[PDB]
Amino acid sequence: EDAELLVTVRGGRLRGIRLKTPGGPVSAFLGIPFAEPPMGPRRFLPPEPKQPWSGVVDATTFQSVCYQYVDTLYPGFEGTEMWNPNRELSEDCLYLNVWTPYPRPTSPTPVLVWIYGGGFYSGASSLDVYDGRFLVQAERTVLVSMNYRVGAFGFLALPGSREAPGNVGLLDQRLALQWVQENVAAFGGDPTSVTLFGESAGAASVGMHLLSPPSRGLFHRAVLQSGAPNGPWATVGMGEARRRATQLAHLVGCPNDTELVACLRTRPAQVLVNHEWHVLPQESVFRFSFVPVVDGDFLSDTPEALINAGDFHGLQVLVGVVKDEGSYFLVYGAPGFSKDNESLISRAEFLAGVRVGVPQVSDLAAEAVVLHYTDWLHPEDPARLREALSDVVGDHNVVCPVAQLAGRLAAQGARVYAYVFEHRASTLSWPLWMGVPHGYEIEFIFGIPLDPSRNYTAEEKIFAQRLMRYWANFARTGDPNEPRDPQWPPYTAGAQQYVSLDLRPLEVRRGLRAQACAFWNRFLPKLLSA
Amino acid sequence: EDAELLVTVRGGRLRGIRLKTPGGPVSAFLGIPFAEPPMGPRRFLPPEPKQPWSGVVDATTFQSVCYQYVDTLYPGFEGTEMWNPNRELSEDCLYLNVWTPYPRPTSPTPVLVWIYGGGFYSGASSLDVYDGRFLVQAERTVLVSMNYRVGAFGFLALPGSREAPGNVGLLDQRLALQWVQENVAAFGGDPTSVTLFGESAGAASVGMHLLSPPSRGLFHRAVLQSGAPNGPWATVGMGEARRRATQLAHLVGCPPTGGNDTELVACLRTRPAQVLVNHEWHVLPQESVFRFSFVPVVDGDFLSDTPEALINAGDFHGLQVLVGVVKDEGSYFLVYGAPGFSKDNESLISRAEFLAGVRVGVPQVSDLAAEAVVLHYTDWLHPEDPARLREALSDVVGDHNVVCPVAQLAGRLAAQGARVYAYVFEHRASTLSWPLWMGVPHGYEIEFIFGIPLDPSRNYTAEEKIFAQRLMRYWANFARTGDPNEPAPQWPPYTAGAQQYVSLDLRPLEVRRGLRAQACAFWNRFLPKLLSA
Ligand SMILES: *[C@@H]1O[C@H](CO[C@@H]2O[C@@H](C)[C@@H](O)[C@@H](O)[C@@H]2O)[C@@H](O[C@@H]2O[C@H](CO)[C@@H](O)[C@H](O)[C@H]2NC(C)=O)[C@H](O)[C@H]1NC(C)=O
Ligand SMILES: *[C@@H]1O[C@H](CO[C@@H]2O[C@@H](C)[C@@H](O)[C@@H](O)[C@@H]2O)[C@@H](O[C@@H]2O[C@H](CO)[C@@H](O)[C@H](O)[C@H]2NC(C)=O)[C@H](O)[C@H]1NC(C)=O
Ligand SMILES: NC(=O)c1cc[n+](COC[n+]2ccccc2/C=N/O)cc1
Ligand SMILES: NC(=O)c1cc[n+](COC[n+]2ccccc2/C=N/O)cc1
Ligand SMILES: *[C@@H]1O[C@H](CO)[C@@H](O)[C@H](O)[C@H]1NC(C)=O
Repeated sequence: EDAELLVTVRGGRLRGIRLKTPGGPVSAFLGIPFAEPPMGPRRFLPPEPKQPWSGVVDATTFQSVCYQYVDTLYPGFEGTEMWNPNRELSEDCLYLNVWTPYPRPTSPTPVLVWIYGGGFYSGASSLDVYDGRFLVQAERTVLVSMNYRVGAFGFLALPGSREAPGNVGLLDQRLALQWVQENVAAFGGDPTSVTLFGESAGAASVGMHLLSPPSRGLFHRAVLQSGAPNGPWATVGMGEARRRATQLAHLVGCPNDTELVACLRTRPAQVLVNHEWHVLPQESVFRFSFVPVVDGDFLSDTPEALINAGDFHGLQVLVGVVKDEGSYFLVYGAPGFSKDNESLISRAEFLAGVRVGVPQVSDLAAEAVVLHYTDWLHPEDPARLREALSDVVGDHNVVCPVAQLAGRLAAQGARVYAYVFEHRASTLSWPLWMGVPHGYEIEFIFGIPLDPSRNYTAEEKIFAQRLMRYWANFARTGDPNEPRDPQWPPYTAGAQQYVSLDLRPLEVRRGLRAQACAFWNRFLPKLLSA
Repeated sequence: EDAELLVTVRGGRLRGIRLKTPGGPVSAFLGIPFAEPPMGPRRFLPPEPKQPWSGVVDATTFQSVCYQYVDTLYPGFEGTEMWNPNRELSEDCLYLNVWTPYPRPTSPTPVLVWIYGGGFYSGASSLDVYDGRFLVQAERTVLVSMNYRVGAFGFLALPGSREAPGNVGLLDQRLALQWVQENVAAFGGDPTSVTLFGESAGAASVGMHLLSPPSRGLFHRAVLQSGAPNGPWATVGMGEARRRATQLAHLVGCPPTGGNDTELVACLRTRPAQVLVNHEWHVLPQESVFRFSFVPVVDGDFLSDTPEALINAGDFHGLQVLVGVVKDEGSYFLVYGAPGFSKDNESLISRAEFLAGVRVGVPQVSDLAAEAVVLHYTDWLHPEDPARLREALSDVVGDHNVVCPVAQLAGRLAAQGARVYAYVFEHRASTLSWPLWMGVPHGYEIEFIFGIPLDPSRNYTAEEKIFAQRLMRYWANFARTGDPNEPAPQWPPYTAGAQQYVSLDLRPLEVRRGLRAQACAFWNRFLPKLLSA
């Protein structure tokens, strides 16, 4: 019997499992209950701490995936299936995972806590691409990841009501962070060195924990990959949250908030999922029905206002983007786009694309977008149009919100490091024109190329190892840099320096699309106001 | 008496003078009356045709400059003085000039007619830089230029009134064009081949003759240099014209505001010209560079709609047009009020001074619109670099007032029938007295067009004499054929799509694309949607 796989946490005893890597074994504890199952009368409610159990919880395999839409755009395509549930769906899904060196550390080891993305409507901690074994073995941290409720189960809100208060998916994450504070030491982890990292809606979630005081005591550093709490998709106002909740009820045959939530609670989970997308105000890409709501509780103001007001002295943050943030999203409803052709679009398609990738803004606003992003010497060239619509979607949704966050944090006391991830994986199954798409730096950060059963090059493995070193350096010290040999300088509102991450050594550059982001961050708000 | 210097025109007999040029003799008839002096009761009225006369009028020197403000910014400085009146000021100023080859052409010769600029508040056909003797000698065209009233005398308008209808300085120009039709043949010119060219407000004036049906019949081709009738400074609406006219009258004691129009104008007419001039700049809405008190008014008469609308709505088949700009249209205007600018230093302005300049150079737009200008013209990787800020403010002023209005005119005309040729003038004259940072400023292509470097009293290089002869050749080629190309690299037409134009400098023609295309999309496409909403 292996005593390295036996662990007692406050609620009871756990039996973990030993995992293999090309670098030696790792201890893993998968499927640890951290909340009471949020089912029946507990749907839409805040998570309750998991009650103590007797006997041994079997933590040798991943647990169920929180109920969510399953992507059917390209059935069986690698590039989409890698994000789909790889366990059975269930509302009984609040479990977290711990990987730790083997044998377990006997001195406090810094903790990395992963929060998955998926637009707040999808995702799981069990995806192959989130496999913690390579990071833990290589950089000897403790790694934790949790499932949190998504879609209406996590974010349906009738503001004011006790029955559906909103943001419970965010509370799921906070409970898991509390859990870590109370129990990570039993695994060799150091609760005083906890670094949050997340991608897309996971990065948005990380920033929201930054801006919400009751979370802020639960971690010490923060990594934001390709997402930001101020992104225009990441939050919704109270009024609009009430309208969307109300339309879901009508769509599934339900009628006073108490009566409304009660009837919603009688419906099978799959029925809510089936209808969730039909509550969005217009046709779009990059917009999601149930998201964090600004209501004074979890978020006392908008993430924007909160970022501007904050004193961020003492904070170290790592943030960045992939080279082509917008391309992936275009195949989900921009006229003329497909992964299976060159997507060489017409000016009229571009024009229609813009109202899809920049939803719910005025005509005048859309015109301003077309002005900035048209090359008026080549207004109708298909290739340039495809690239320009990709820039529109990427800039609006990811790059410029991340740029705004980095500038305001650095200017208000934080130490910020910025990257652009520019390496196209040799194994990438999306077409060439998509470039380096959204989400394809994750497999490198988690060191998936080290898996021999996969087909990365020798150079991609050396690359993964570099990235894993930067990230773990940052978690340990607040500074990704390796000792002087080329150095990764802090990002500042003035010099705006960041580094390129690819097979070549670090290259220092200026401006996260500064010209484009002045448009979105400086001009466009003035316009919508006045 | 010498036969070549005697001509009979419909009004009576004229006597002229023989001019010496480097390349040989020219006949000039300077200071020909074409209107009754718009004096006393005739102030603010349309010009009356000059009554016939007996005996011989001596047309042997330039007549007086129309009453106008005289620039005092840099007194004695060449760069400003070259534009100031070089004859006495008078309201008696409605004379024109004809230069012709010596001896007088045997067969009908193409006519170039010149319309000076000066913001509609200044200018004169007698300026040295408009000396027609070199063009006529080199290219054997007939050259005509006229004086027309400026400032309040030309453009004060109380719309609807009989006593001050407005646009009379444009009517002065039309009368001169009518004069050319009826008389140019007596000088050996061809009234069926008449090409208007003007610079700045003269180019705006040329464009307005295009868009006013009674003018349009008096010429066949058009050349617009650094100016366009759709420029934001070039016209005013009826209500604002009246407001300005009314404020002017008030500021000089008329009446002892508004009231009967006839009484107000009669009181205006009793004021000395110099008094009107002294007060004319106090009627502008805000302080600005590039805005002028009395300019053409859109009132349904001379102009039946705004120049924009008329341009958009027009059929221009059978028309050839040559248009262009200088390399640095805006720089000249900045030393007249933009904070931090002077000809006598580097004008390395601050960010605060740049922002403040955007309001002066783009006057009377909302804060939202100003914000949008700052967005487009700031380099956000270098938001505070003084040199860059200087250059950008020059671009702002240049693009808004000259380049994008011309670009818009060029594109619509191409699209709607006309053959268009476009240039950018890029040579900085060896004699230029303005500082190096101003580059190639507004108006400094003119002296090459008129072949002034051939003047032996001036100290131009030999290459500049060659270059000036090239330019003269293009303009006259265009006037003869509607095509500036030698009937050497070719000058292609301008089109809304390929947007091709040539650079004019000491090097041979180079073909390039887009007249500040990115910048002008902002001014010509987006910004007007902002003003609606
Ligand atoms: C590139 O593909 C898009 C997407 O169309 C889909 O994928 C193709 C590979 C093919 O299998 C189509 O049948 C699919 O519908 C094309 O845009 C579509 O054009 C068809 C024309 O009948 C239209 O009915 C669809 O609505 C369009 N889809 C979208 C999303 O706009 C596009 O035409 C292709 N480019 C080409 C052919 O040059
Ligand atoms: C560059 O010059 C401007 C213009 O000022 C005049 O021209 C100078 C060459 C010199 O002769 C000055 O003495 C003149 O007054 C300067 O802007 C002026 O600055 C003064 C204060 O020092 C102020 O009172 C004026 O209003 C300013 N005028 C404008 C149009 O802004 C400018 O500061 C000079 N830049 C330098 C010297 O670096
Ligand atoms: N009917 C539904 O519940 C539903 C839910 C989610 N989506 C989103 O699927 C597309 N998508 C899938 C993966 C990543 C991004 C995107 C882009 N969305 O805009 C569609 C329908
Ligand atoms: N009548 C007036 O008071 C007056 C004052 C100022 N201005 C314009 O100021 C000079 N200026 C300003 C901008 C460009 C050129 C010039 C040169 N003028 O001759 C005109 C009239
Ligand atoms: C203005 O005064 C004149 C002069 O007596 C007179 O005809 C009338 O009162 C007014 N004229 C017009 C046209 O209104």
